[PDB]
Amino acid sequence: MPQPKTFGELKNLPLLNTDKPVQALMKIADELGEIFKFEAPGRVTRYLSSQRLIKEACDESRFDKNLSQALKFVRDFAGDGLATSWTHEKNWKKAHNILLPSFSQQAMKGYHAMMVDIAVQLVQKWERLNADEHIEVPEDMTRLTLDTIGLCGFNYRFNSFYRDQPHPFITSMVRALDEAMNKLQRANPDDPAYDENKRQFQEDIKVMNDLVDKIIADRKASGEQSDDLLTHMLNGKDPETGEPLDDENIRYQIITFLIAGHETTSGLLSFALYFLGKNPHVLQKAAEEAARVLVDPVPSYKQVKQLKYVGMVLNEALRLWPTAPAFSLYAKEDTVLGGEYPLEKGDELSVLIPQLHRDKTIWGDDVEEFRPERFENPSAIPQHAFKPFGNGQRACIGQQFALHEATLVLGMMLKHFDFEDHTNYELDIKETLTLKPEGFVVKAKSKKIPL
Amino acid sequence: EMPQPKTFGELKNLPLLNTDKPVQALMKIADELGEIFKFEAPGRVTRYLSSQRLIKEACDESRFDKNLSQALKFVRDFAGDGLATSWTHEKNWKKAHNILLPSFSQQAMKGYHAMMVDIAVQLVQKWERLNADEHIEVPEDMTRLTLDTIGLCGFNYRFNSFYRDQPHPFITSMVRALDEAMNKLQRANPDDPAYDENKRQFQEDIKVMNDLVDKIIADRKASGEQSDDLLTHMLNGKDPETGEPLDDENIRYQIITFLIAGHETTSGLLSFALYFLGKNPHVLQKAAEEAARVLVDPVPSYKQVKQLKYVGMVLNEALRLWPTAPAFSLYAKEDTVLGGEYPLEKGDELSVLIPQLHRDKTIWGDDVEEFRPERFENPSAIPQHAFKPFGNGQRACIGQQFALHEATLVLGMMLKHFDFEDHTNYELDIKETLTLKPEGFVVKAKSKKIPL
Ligand code: HEM
Ligand code: HEM
Repeated sequence: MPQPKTFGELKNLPLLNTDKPVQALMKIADELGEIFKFEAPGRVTRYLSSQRLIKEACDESRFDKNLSQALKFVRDFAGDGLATSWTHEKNWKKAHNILLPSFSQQAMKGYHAMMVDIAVQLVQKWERLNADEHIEVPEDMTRLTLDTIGLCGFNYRFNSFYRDQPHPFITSMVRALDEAMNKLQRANPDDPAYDENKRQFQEDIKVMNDLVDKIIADRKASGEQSDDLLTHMLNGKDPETGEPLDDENIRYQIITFLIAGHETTSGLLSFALYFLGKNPHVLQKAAEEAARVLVDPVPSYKQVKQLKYVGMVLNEALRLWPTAPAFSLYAKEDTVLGGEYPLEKGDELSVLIPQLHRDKTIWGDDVEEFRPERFENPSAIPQHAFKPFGNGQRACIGQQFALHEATLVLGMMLKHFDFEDHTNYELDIKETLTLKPEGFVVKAKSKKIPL
Repeated sequence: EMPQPKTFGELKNLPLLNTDKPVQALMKIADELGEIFKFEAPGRVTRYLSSQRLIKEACDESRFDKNLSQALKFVRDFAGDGLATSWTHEKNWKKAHNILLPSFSQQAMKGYHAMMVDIAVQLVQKWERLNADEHIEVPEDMTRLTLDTIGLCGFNYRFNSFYRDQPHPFITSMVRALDEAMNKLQRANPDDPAYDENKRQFQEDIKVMNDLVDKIIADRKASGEQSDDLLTHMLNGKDPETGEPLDDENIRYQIITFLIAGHETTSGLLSFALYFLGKNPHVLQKAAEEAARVLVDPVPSYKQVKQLKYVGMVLNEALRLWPTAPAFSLYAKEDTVLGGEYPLEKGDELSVLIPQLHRDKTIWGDDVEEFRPERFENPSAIPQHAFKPFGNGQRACIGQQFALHEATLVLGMMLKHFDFEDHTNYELDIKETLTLKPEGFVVKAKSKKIPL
């Protein structure tokens, strides 16, 4: 098995002590090919980049989801919510079976009006800018995604478009996430220099718990029904066990939806806008469809489904820069990968999604080009070639939500504005637990079509 | 011989006005001493008038003209020779007055109505989107509304106050400049080194205001675009005599002036009206009934606002009790005798104590402290010069029709869309700056769930 340079006891870990480790790992995959071992003190994984090997890794009879160290640190505040649970934990399957119907394509009809509410706020914000002003794209997309998941998730208004400083919940959550990510690159975590970090982390957990627990207790005392995930979780019983989720787990799911959904979806929107700005022919076609389809003052659910080319633009953005760029698996039993590489029970694999998505044997030689027409016939894409939403029963439960949100909002953005890159921005991909184009800014020129 | 409260050696009457609520203190002195009293401080002197009898003489423009109070003189450092801080004799006063009058008529409000609705909808949506425990800071939100409305109607510029915690830098500088000008009134040793930073900041703030407004004027002139705003009217309007428009510098001073003169007075009014409606359930029910009956469309039309008669009366009664620009100052143009009793010399100052005028029991009856909008039901029955919240004559508020159209629209919409409750049992605290407002007034709104 190929492997990058080791540095004594540190092994390969110094190669990930960099602001952009996924990008560095893509460069290693370029050098070493479809599979390479990566060792850190007390752990080992194997990074996979080819569809050939990844299709085996996605065999659920042979491999199951592993909790990466990142996910283990996020569990300190996401608990046994869906994303940070082992498949064999009772609350994983229970929450999965209760929630799956609230996340179907059908269920998006019920969330659509709340998604529209926030999308209109975003458009109105941009319509109201003066000639001298510009848009901070990822910052505004994140205000939108957070507010949308707040409203659809538990009928709560963070009111991000009314503030300079976010709602305290948002500040704590973002800072909690940031700390969990920082712990991955922290060699002496019990050194006194991290006492303040630990104190702040605990304060932030309490801020998130107190708000979400209060909203759950308020809802239960009032008896009111809403079109939100909270109502579904309070009323739902798991078909298998016959049991509903307990209040603590419900809190963890709410926190989980916010964490799992906000930056991934924000990143996607930002990357799509960036690529449209770089590809005028693609832009013209997307904007033509938006104008033809979105004939009403606000989009209907059905109209969003008819934005086919906008959908293709978003898939092509996820091809190039899948915003949750890696997931981790373990071997359920001893097995041989690719007819060549023996693995033992418990051995870890890591899927490098951006590298999968550039497999020339699948996509052709033009893998760096932005061409949404690649997705024109989706039944022609081989199985396990395109995995921005992970795999199998542990795939993104929020896939339909994300894509409905992104299509709606991108359609509306294209219908209402022309966008200019006033700065000749050079793409800078910031890595947190997700990917986004840092510092991406534009100016909008309104088409003056009312809402 | 003129009443005067007790004097204390060189300090004169100044030890009796040791307060940041001088208008309220002066009302108590008027209660004791009556319709007219002299008030001396070291190095100044004026005569406070409280009766309609005397104030009607003071409002004789052949005998008295507007005086620039010390407050107005400090405001002139950044409002320049705009309308509010000019002497009636300054060439730019008469020139600007004649150019701008048609842009402020009742008829002209038809052209501003859509922009006023735009900001009013943003206010209503902000309140609709609050979570249940949240509350409203009334004067703060009313000021966001009035500032943004004058920005949009004045020079088609969006301060976007409902998108922010910290205001647009222009607003921050303007508010801080106003605050400094007010602070100078109570400053002994103004050239002490401890005020160097104040002076530096004041100059920075003037530059911030001038640079933005000058830029917007130059942008407008380069683009050639016409708008429904005061800036378009000032660029095109010509003085009949000279054939000239206002120059670019004066246009800037008028823009700064509209913001200063209009924002807090109108915001105060709205805030006082809401406060009084909360204290008078009978009156509230009647106002809200009219709002529901009149405002039958998803947004108000201009004609509907004109039909909000009782809402208009509520606002006039709020201006009766707490006129938000509470004083104006006059000087004697020539030697003259006031009220057949009090000789005045050329240049002598009078100050109209408007809240005290508005409590003249010989005019309004004994119930002057009650909030009764029905007092205004037949406005032809109110004696001349009895009700002056917008000042007097040619130097009266040019923005009167604007203010009242704004306030009526917004109060109608507020009553249509929400019930309000005072979750704190707030005690009225009337802060005095250049204007009056109910400081700290907070409420919770319960939506009626009527869409926009
Ligand atoms: C473009 C947007 C998004 C992308 C790219 C994305 C990607 C992913 C990926 C790759 C996984 C699997 C992770 C693993 O195997 O360890 C996942 C899981 C998950 N995602 Fe997303 N996601 C997106 C949006 C959302 C949204 C909007 C929500 C919720 C509203 C959400 C909720 C979840 C949840 C709950 C899981 C865990 C599911 C389970 O294991 O049962 N995601 N997502
Ligand atoms: C309830 C709201 C308002 C009240 C109570 C009010 C009151 C007054 C008063 C009492 C004066 C005379 C000051 C003096 O004699 O020294 C005045 C002048 C003025 N007001 Fe207002 N005002 C209001 C709203 C506005 C608005 C909205 C604007 C502009 C859009 C405005 C612009 C002016 C101007 C330019 C003057 C100076 C007029 C001149 O001397 O030629 N006011 N106002």
